[PDB]
Amino acid sequence: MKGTIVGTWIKTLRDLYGNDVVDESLKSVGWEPDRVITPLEDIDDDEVRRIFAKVSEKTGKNVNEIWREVGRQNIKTFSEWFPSYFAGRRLVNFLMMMDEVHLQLTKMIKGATPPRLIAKPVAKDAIEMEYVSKRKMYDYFLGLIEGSSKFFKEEISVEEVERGEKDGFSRLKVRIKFKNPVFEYKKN
Ligand code: HEM
Repeated sequence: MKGTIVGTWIKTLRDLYGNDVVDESLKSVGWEPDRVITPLEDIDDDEVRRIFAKVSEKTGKNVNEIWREVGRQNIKTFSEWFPSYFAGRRLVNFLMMMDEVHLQLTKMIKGATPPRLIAKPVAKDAIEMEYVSKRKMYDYFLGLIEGSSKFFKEEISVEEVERGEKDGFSRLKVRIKFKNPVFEYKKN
C-alpha cells in the first residue's frame, strides 16, 4: 500500500480510537517514534493488516467495522492532507475522478496494484461505481463513499448491484443515486 495513504489511516485511527491504541499498535510492528512516511515509500499490505488487527484487539471492534469507520472518517483526513483533489469540486466529479487518481498515485510503485474504481453515468441522477481489487476492501470502499457524501453535503443512496470474486480479484458494483440530477443528455 502507498505509504502516505497508510499515513492518513494512522491519523484517522487516532481520531477514532486515541493515540494510546494507535501508538501501541504501531509499536507492535516496530514503527519508529514517530516515523514520517515519504511519498515514494510503499508499506507492506501485511503490515497494514497487522496494525489493524492490533487496533481490533485493543478496541474490541471487528476489523471490518474499523475499516468502515476509517473509510467514513478518512475523507476528512484526505481533505486536509491532499486538498487539491477537493477544491470546490462537486461530489459526482470527485467520484468519477477517483479511478484516474489511484492510477496516478501508484504509477511509480513497483508491482503497483491500485484498486480500480471505474464510474459510469447510468441516469440523469445516478452513477454505477465498480470496485475491483485483489484486496477485497469492501468496507473501506463503502465507508469512503458515505464519508464523501457527508463531506460534500450531497445526499446519495447506495445500492449494491452485484459482487464477485474470480481469479483472486474481488468486485463490488454499487449504484449511487443523487437526490438532485447531476447529468444532462447531450448529443454524441
Ligand atoms: C482524495 C481522495 C483519495 C486519495 C488521494 C486516494 C488515494 C489512494 C491510494 C494512493 C491508495 C493506495 C492504493 C495502492 O497502494 O495500491 C488508496 C487506497 C484505496 N482507495 Fe483511495 N483515495 C482517495 C479516495 C478514495 C475514494 C473516494 C474511494 C472509493 C469510492 C477510494 C477507494 C479506495 C480503496 C478501496 C482503497 C484500498 C486499496 C484496495 O482496495 O486495493 N479511495 N487510495
